[PDB]
Amino acid sequence: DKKWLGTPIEEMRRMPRCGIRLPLLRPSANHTVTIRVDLLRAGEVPKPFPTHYKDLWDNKHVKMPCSEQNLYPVTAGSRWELIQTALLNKFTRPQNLKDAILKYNVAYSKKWDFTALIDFWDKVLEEAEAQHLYQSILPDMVKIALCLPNICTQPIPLLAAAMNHSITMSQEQIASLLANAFFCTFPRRNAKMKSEYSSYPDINFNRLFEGRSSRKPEKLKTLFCYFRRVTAAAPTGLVTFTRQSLEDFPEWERCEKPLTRLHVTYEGTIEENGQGMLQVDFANRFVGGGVTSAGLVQEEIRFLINPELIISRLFTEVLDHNECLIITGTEQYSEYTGYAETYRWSRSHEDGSERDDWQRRCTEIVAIDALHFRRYLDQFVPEKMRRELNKAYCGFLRPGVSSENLSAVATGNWGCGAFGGDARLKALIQILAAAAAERDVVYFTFGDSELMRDIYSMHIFLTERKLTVGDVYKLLLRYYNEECRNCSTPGPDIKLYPFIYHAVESC
Ligand SMILES: CCCCCCCCNc1nc2c(N)ncnc2n1[C@@H]1O[C@H](COP(=O)(O)OP(=O)(O)OC[C@H]2[NH2+]C[C@H](O)[C@@H]2O)[C@@H](O)[C@H]1O
Repeated sequence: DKKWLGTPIEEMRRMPRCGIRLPLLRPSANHTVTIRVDLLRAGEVPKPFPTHYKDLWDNKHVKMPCSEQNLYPVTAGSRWELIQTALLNKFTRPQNLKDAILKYNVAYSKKWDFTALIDFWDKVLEEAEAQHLYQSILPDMVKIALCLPNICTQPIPLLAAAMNHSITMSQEQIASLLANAFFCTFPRRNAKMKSEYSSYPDINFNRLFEGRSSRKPEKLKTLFCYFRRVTAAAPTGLVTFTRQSLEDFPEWERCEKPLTRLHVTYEGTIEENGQGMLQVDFANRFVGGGVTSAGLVQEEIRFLINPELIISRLFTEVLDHNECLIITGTEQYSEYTGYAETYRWSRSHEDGSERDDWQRRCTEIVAIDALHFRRYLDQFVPEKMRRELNKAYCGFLRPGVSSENLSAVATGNWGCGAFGGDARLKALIQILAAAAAERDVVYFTFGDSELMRDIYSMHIFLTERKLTVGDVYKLLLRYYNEECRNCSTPGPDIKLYPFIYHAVESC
């Protein structure tokens, strides 16, 4: 049994070498840029634009902690002044940090549990580690947090439902915002019964501090690795966050495009072995999943090792069936082993990725959320197959870019862990989406050698027989009709790939 099958990975397209020449970075109606584009220079910390803080406190922008409209009933007082007073105290014990955060979150005094924070500090860290945390890391995090109005001078628009919009901000700007999120300073993002931001993911880090899960220390180690690095030396690059909503979806049954190339392998991971490729994040509709709470699978691990991803939660509304989020430029700061209960922070990572002409690391991640299936047969219903095709296709498609300038898609068992999908069906769905979007596929089966062989055999069978995307989708519709629709038992009598082979061969 070979470690990989299909097209050699060397034959696949990769960034930035496959990339078209970037246009000049400029703000426009569909592109927010929070730095001085005229002053952007390699190895220099970007200058925020505008020079001085400008506030927008409304339903289309982020509500900044430093806003003069961020008030707290005392008579109205200034929450930002309160944050400053609370955080500029010295911490020598974890209760100090609890008490600090709670001074400007009084309504949550009884609801927010800090057991994981207290245990990390007192019961996991060695004396010298804790001392480095409270004497150096935390005070530095406080200072970049409180620099917010000097760093994030431009209002940040919400990437709201149905918007086709990008935000390009500096890694420094992201570091300052994430320090705020750590100290739980973002207003209107806390109430269980909130309305305005009920359609947005959590941003404040309070649920990282609750409970006694053995994985919280590992999450905190991964994040403090990030925070120690970005507060000790300011990062110099940019990161772009793009919401993409597609209106026109293919008529899959009539699609005449042929399948594209496949490399499939049971070794390697998306994040290590997909350099220069469109990397898939197996997302929740609320991007980043439980990264700021208990979650610790594929999405949350990526969000932790590349923490600049987390800030997407500040401004990215829940994804609808036709939408995705594309993040370009995030930097890897940590290495890890395992997942969930076996997840461990391994060590600090020195990202060696090149930067593009906008000083973004050459790393493009798309968050596409699969459906969470409670019953196995649910996923074969045509509207659910069509839904998955269209989600993957929106994630893969780059309107107005030629195929020769599209990197391969680096993906894997999307939706087939926590979300209960079938890997063989999802693989074919992704192969069809990629084909329609004119991209090759690099599939990581994550240890499953038999799945690698099965995907390869099917793809080569379909390719050799010259079946189009439409031809293959029609075969999915036949499997649903003959084996799933009138099936009363929990599983179908015949499996999908055997069915396809028999259906094609016998005609
Ligand atoms: C193989 C079965 C057990 C492994 C589970 C470990 C979690 C990580 N999975 C993972 N990391 C990968 C990587 N580095 N490169 C390539 N493939 C990777 N995988 C594979 O992906 C499958 C699905 O992972 P999962 O995270 O459960 O994805 P979804 O089923 O889409 O779950 C979505 C929800 N999870 C959190 C997110 O926010 C959503 O709420 C896994 O089985 C595993 O083969």
